[PDB]
Amino acid sequence: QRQLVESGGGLVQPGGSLRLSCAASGSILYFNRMGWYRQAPGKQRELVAAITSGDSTNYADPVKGRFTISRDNAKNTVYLQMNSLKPEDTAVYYCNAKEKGWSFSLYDYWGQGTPVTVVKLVIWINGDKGYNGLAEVGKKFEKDTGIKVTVEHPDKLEEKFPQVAATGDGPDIIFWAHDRFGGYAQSGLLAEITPDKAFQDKLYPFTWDAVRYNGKLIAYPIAVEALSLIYNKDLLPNPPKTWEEIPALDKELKAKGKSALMFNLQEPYFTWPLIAADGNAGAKAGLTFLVDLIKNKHMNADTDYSIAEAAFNKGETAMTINGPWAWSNIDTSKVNYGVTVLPTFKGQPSKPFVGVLSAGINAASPNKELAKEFLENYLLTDEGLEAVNKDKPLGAVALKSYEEELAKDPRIAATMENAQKGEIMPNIPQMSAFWYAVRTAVINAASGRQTVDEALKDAQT
Ligand SMILES: OC[C@H]1O[C@H](O[C@H]2[C@H](O)[C@@H](O)[C@@H](O)O[C@@H]2CO)[C@H](O)[C@@H](O)[C@@H]1O
Repeated sequence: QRQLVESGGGLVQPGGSLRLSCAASGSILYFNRMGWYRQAPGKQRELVAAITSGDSTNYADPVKGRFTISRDNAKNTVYLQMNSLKPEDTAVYYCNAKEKGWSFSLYDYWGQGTPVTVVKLVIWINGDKGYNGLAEVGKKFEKDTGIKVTVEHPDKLEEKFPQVAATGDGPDIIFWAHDRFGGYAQSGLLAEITPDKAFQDKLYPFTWDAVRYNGKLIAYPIAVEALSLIYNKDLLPNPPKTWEEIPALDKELKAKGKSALMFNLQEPYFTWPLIAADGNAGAKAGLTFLVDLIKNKHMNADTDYSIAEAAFNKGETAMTINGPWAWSNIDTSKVNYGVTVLPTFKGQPSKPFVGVLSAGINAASPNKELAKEFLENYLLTDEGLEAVNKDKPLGAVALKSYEEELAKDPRIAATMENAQKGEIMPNIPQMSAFWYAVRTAVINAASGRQTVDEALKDAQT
């Protein structure tokens, strides 16, 4: 009898290629039509290509321009050269042949089927982090498996993820501080994390608590993040221990064509430590001081991450407020820098919010088990976290094995100092609305629109 046998089905990276081949146990000359049909999980049969005895070739609009149906009557084989592959292609590919009998009737013949998988691992992490290093981990993953690991860093990913991941595909794995994850968990945008005891035991038990919402693990903890006072040792050997002595220092420095302190005033995460130093009466005190700095022309009105960073690295400002991630760019520059305790306000310390960098798996992802493999066996390893850390520092890693190395770093000590003086952010769904309320409040008071008393009024509502 006549039997069709398909081959060439495997795993590939989008943009890659695959040659399917279907050999018959009889001459193709006898066939009228030969063609390729595909079936994806839970869907109807979809013709992709066909070739008639008359040498005419037809294709479906999705594959048109990308796929070519070929035939070799010597080898008694029909081919499907699939170029520039996409995730929509992923399906079981079947070979079909039609034969007119001697009489009026015809015969349809089918094959076993050949599986084609187009898989890409996509990761969303912020641009201020070590995406290049995260890619080096992803490159080792592809060597040991065959899956592509692209690393993306889009603007406003914290508020682009819940919109795109809900409707569209978005990323497989999302990287952000633990505070944003409760809102994703409530909305149903994250898969429940199920790590075995042995993996679980590799990380500090306090770190796991930050990535827990209603008794379910919603992410993998990576590292603890806290803002510190970054200062130029040459321009300022004995930096301010108090916030209230910065105006004096600024007067001194402005005479020599230099600023005292430049940091991101737009993002409320950077201004919150000063606001929360005393506490309400504490928020009113802390903000009024911040307002007086802009009013006394000590700080610029629209001071953002880029002009603050650049100014410090250039050697224009004596101080800056930033996280572990910012250190590598300073090292690149020729600035003898120091990382230390944040200045105190009204005697009491400035309480910076503490973030736990965490990796979560998107609920609407087909690569949930592949991402778990990447996160556990490749990223959350000594070797894996090292790679990320040499690009842009992670801070105080969640890995137990890294304690000695963390403790040997003076900047980590300063980070941990500030983290103890601060507090970990609750993961709750209301954090988004809270942060927005503070973001507006600080900008309005900074520019000169709303009063300090009226800012806390609108923010408490
Ligand atoms: O600015 C408010 C913003 O702050 C925090 O985001 C930090 C993030 O945690 C850090 O890793 C760093 O990259 O900067 C961000 C602020 O610029 C909160 O995690 C976030 O929810 C909040 O929107």
